[PDB]
Amino acid sequence: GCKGQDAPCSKSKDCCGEASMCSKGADGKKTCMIDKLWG
Repeated sequence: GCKGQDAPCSKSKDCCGEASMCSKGADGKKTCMIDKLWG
């Protein structure tokens, strides 16, 4: 399927949404950064 927001992923394709993108986190780890208009 596809992860959500702040979810740990490896590829942007993993992040769900219209044009979501997988990026880093804060403690080195990685997380998603969807653009859900709602939440």
